Amino acid sequence: ADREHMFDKVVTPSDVGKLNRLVIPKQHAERFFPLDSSSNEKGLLLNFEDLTGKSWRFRYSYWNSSQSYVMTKGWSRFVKDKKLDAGDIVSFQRCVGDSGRDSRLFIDWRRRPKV
Repeated sequence: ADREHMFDKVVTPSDVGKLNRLVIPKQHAERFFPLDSSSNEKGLLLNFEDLTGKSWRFRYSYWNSSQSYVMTKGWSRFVKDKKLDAGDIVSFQRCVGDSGRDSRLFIDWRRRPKV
């Protein structure tokens, strides 16, 4: 594995519910991605590869409505496939040395508590 850990997050109840969106904490949104409240509202399309090699297509945007940076599109399908719940972890990595729009990005998760 040649990947740099970017950040993890404890999944909240709203991250797995019918709002079908993941909130990205501000300290990570405002480190690894280029958007802010002035950016075009469509945001950016990002691909995240999981450990099996499947690529998940997410949209990353800033929702002025809730003053939050969020992932949508494939996020809800990822929650449904992995059966995520509040208290689980979601984590993001990138190939070492990658940066910017073309970064090769990865997603992983942990269902908790550990058995």
